Amino acid sequence: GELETSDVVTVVLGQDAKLPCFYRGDSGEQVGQVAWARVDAGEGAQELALLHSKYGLHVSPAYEGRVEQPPPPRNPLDGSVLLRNAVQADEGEYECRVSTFPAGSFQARLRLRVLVPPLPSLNPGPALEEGQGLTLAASCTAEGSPAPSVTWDTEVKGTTSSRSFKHSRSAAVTSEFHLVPSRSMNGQPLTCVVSHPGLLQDQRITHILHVSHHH
Amino acid sequence: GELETSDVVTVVLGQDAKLPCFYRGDSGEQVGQVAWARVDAGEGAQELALLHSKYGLHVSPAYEGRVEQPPPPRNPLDGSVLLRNAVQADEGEYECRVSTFPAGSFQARLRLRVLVPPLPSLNPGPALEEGQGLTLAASCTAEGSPAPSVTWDTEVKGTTSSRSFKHSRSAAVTSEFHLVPSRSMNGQPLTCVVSHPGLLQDQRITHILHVSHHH
Repeated sequence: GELETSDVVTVVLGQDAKLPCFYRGDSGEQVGQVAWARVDAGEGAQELALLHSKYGLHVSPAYEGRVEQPPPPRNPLDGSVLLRNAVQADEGEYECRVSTFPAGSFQARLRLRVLVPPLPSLNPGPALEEGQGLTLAASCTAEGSPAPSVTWDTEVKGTTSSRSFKHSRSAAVTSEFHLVPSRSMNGQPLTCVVSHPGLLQDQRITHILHVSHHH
Repeated sequence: GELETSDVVTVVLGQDAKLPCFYRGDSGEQVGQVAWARVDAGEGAQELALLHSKYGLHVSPAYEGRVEQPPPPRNPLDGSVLLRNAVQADEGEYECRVSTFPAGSFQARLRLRVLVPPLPSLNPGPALEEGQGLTLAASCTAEGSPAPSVTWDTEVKGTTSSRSFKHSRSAAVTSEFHLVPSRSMNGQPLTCVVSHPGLLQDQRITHILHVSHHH
């Protein structure tokens, strides 16, 4: 008669997170009350909600109006809750404590993973003239968690370098195309293609290159 | 509508400890379930018992047959328990968590103090002869928690020194009487009088001094 729960739950930003906690008990045992706390290492523990065999769900003031029980019918032995509109601030571990009879109490943890897709930018390099050698065409910047994958799709010949800075809860990566300007390159599209887990369609933003004759 | 509890409970060894936890709620609020854990700093937390609005008291396997609810009638809002036969191993702090509606949950701590009275010994010094100068009459040793207070009650003239070693959970104190032997001191009682908080009658054990003539 043990305690079923997920190992790590994954949502994309803005989706509702369903936190699993179902005590798969046999014919002679009931649950008394299920408490959901947030394992906060050093930031105390942040109580989400507790739900009681009789008196229902009491959602905590912090998550007031954010937590609710899954639509019925629900097994009376199930203490799962839904965290509405998941946000980056919710990443981390969560304790599901349950008190059962005649078994005793149990607890299970789970880690919640919030994917945040990027909102990329492209920024053109200097005015490109048919004269000069290797220079900046454009650079393309995407921050998200996990770190997005930024590449270039184009016809023209060129070299890239990139950088990838880990920030507190995400990672910004930037890439940049380099090329020797050629008038043959004018009006030709250079497009930046970013990919992310939280993105079912890879994002693509396009720059139309310009080059002028040596003057 | 707050949560009444004692600040620190005190029992003498072998007595039953009553741990107070009574939610003095007003007309619109009930308790769902009350959990008693032991605040164990680094030794996890040792769950005592939890008692549920419907399903009763579930006492934890560690304290199996040691914990029970106070004789009825008991206010249904009261979660107090009795720890039967208090022992030194029980000294420390205890968390009383309660889950209330529509209030929310509360918790209160208390520190349990177990007084252990001493079982003193007296050990005679060397054979005391009318000849010698300052020497050992006897020494008297008492260990308890808190540290007992050992003194001497007698007719004869003498000096004492004592030592007092703190041990892990108690303190042993020893005292010793000193005197210049005199035949006038033979058959005369030297008695060691120890006092303790956990002792309503001060303990007294008596030694009958001997001294023999220079030979």
